[PDB]
Amino acid sequence: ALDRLEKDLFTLTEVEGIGFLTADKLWQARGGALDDPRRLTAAAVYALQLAGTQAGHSFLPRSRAEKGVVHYTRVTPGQARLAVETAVELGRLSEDEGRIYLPHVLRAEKKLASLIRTLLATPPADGNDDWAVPKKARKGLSEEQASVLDQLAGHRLVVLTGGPGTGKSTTTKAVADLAESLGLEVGLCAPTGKAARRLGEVTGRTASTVHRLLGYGPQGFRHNHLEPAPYDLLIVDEVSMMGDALMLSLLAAVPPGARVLLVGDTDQLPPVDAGLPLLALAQAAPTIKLTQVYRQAAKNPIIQAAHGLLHGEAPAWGDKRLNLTEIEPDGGARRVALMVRELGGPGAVQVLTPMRKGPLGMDHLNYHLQALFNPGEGGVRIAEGEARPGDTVVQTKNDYNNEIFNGTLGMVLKAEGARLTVDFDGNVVELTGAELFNLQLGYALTVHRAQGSEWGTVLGVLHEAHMPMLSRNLVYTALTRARDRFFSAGSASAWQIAAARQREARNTALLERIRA
DNA sequence: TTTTTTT
Ligand SMILES: Nc1ncnc2c1ncn2[C@@H]1O[C@H](COP(=O)(O)OP(=O)(O)NP(=O)(O)O)[C@@H](O)[C@H]1O
Ligand SMILES: [Mg+2]
Repeated sequence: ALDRLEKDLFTLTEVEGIGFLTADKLWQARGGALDDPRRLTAAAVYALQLAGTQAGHSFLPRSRAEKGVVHYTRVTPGQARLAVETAVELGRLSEDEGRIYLPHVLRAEKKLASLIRTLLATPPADGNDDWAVPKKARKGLSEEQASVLDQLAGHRLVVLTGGPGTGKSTTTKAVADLAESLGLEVGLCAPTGKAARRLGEVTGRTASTVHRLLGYGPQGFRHNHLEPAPYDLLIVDEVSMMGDALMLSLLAAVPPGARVLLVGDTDQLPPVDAGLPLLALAQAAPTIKLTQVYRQAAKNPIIQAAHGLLHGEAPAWGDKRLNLTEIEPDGGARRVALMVRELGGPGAVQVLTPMRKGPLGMDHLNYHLQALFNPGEGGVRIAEGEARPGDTVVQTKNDYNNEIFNGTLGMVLKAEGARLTVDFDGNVVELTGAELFNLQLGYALTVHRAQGSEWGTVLGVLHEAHMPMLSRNLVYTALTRARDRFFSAGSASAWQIAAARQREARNTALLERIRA
């Protein structure tokens, strides 16, 4: 092994665990020439990895890559070309101002388009297909919503989009009911734990994260082409939070002839990983677009403000249903908590924040919310802070023993010593030790895990202290979680900033590959 | 600099 490492130390730049950054300091602290070609070629790989990590790009034009090397390194804009070029021919980077990718990402994008291709050209079957829509099946649905039921007939891949609150996820209960009546096995999942949880609620069925559906293991996902996921119909919600990699993994596990229904809105939150497949799919596959808003009552300021965010314009606060109260990070959380009390308490208003840490982060908001509505008796320590009877808790990690999965809300029944017994939707259970780090207080929530949920009145904390997270989709997503009233706490300028900042488009050739 | 998933 280290024969490889003595020849080139920057062999870890793309190795498990450690990355370029670490191997770089371990290279400078032990001699190492910042201009050394072995460091440059590695620096180029790091540039692309970072391109996907920070901006979600699947590739970078040769130029932007050389430029990215200069910013994440520091050599001469001429040496960079040699860095990229060396990495290219060394096979550390692939090309196709060619488009350069991390080798596996090009393969990934090519196999993904391929999978989508066959999904779009093959008929659903087991040549076995009795999909038929009984009238009772479109009961309660709108014309547009019902059309999805018809579309799944004769098509293996169907996309269901529409802005927030148009009843996409709701349409899903009907689709699943139909499927079951036809004797088909239905699998339900979403990218985040809480979203999967809500998909389950509105569907009346068991749903999980895309990771648990595929059976995540040490060797990777259990389900794939050799052992497809056991479902005839696959329903995936909140698909805009799915990156290329996960999408590839899910599609590759779809039983041949089986159906896949993707539902989501690209105007909401983009994936944390690279890519944004839903954008391509919503244009290549048969899609039905819902347009009637049901979440908020017709002509509620919220709806108009949401339309404003899509055009870089902040909300016109003032209304009893759309207001903002200025606050600073200093003594901010305390204020937010008092605003909550003034609104009926934690149970009458959901608090949302863009980040977990910081004076206005989820962790500190929780503390003040806990201190204000459930003051007292030093209970059992958990993820952050402690839990005391009466506290609302959120499962954040999967617990197979008791079968409490990421995204489940619970109520602390009692905290005795180091034994925290909680009630997770009827499933009363006792937690001790390690399993205590599987949950956090649930008074405050991040916007990312809020996607897919709705509440009557929402209180979103948005302020300059959230700078890195001030994007248009983020606030559009936060604002639209509200059914009746949306109050904001922070600064009006934060919203102006957020509305004007649309994260840059993600370099992707998925659509091109599907069509070409 | 930050968001998620993870037997
Ligand atoms: N056809 C309908 N008629 C009346 N109410 C409906 C209808 N469809 C959905 N709703 C209600 O609208 C709200 C649900 O919207 P939902 O199905 O979550 O839309 P969505 O597009 O999934 N929103 P989102 O996930 O944020 O993009 C609930 O009050 C549903 O009961
Ligand atoms: Mg939904």
